[PDB]
Amino acid sequence: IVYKPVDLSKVTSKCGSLGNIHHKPGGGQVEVKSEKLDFKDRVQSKIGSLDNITHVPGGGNKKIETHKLTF
Amino acid sequence: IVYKPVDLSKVTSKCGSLGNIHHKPGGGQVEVKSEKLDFKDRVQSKIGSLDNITHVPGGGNKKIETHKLTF
Amino acid sequence: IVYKPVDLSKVTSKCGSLGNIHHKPGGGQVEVKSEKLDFKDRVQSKIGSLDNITHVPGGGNKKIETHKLTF
Amino acid sequence: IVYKPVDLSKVTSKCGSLGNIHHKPGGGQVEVKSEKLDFKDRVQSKIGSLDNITHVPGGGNKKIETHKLTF
Amino acid sequence: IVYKPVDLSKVTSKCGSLGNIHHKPGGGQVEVKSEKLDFKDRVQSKIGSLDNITHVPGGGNKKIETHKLTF
Amino acid sequence: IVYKPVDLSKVTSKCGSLGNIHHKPGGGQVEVKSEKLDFKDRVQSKIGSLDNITHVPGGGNKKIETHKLTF
Repeated sequence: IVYKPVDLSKVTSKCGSLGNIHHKPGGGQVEVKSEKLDFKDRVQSKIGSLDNITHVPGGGNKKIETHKLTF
Repeated sequence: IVYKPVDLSKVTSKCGSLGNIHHKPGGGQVEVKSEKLDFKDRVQSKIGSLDNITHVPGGGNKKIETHKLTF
Repeated sequence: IVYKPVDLSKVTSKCGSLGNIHHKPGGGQVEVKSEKLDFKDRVQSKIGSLDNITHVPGGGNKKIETHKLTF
Repeated sequence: IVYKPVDLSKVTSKCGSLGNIHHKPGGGQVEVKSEKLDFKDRVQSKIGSLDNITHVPGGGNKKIETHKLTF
Repeated sequence: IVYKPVDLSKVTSKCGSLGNIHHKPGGGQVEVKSEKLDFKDRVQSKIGSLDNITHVPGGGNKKIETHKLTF
Repeated sequence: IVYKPVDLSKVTSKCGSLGNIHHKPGGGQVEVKSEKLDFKDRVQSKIGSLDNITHVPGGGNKKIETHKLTF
């Protein structure tokens, strides 16, 4: 008996904001007035941002193998 | 017996905002009044943003193999 | 018996903001007034940010193998 | 002017396994063999239980009122 | 002017397995063989149970009122 | 002007295993063999339990009021 299995194999994930080119992405003009306002619960305001954001809870990678010989 | 399987294979995910070109994506002009407002529950206002965002909970990759020889 | 398995195999993840080019991303102009406001619960305001952010709770990588010979 | 509103009102939820009577709920006979099994991913077996279970993510209760007099 | 509204009202939910009587619900006889099985993904086997279970994500209760007098 | 509002009102939740009677709930007979098993990922086996369980992530209760008089 000869038993010579070969694995020469590749497993990949990419999860991304990637290889991107941003050239001169200039911001605007933003003006906010706000008078006599009442808030009675959770607030998460955001103004004039220009952000780049990535989360990736995923992207996970898994491999399983098994070999048996019985005589 | 001559057991010689070969795996020469690629398994891939790309999950993304990727390979993009953005050239001079200039912002606008934004003006906001707000007077005498009441909010009685959760708020998430957002103004004048110009953002890039990616989430990717997915993109996961899984492989299983099994080899048996019995005599 | 001649048991000579070969693994020459690669398992990879990339979870990221990566390979990116940002050329001259100039900020805008932002103005915010605020008069006589009440907040009665949690707030997280954010103004004029210009951020790069990556979390990556994921990206985890896992491999299992097993070999048996029985006579 | 005589502004005399009356609220004499009840707002209720019951979310439950409740007011129940269980009289002599006797268990059975359970027998399990298990030989030479393989599991390659998550397992949650359960045997011979006789349980009482309640979750209740709900049942939440909300009231809003408002009174104005303007002259 | 004599503004005298009366609310004398009940708003209720019951969401349940409730007010039940269970008298002598005796279990049976259960026997399970299992030989040489393979599982390659998630499993949740369950044997000989005799359970009582309630979920209730709902059952939520909401009330809004508003009163105005203007002169 | 005579502004004399009355609230005499009740807001309640019950989220529960409650008011229940369990009389002589006797357990069964449970037997488990297990031979030559493999588990290659997370397990949570449970045997012969006889439980009472309640979670209640819910049951939250909220009230808001507001009064104005303007002259």
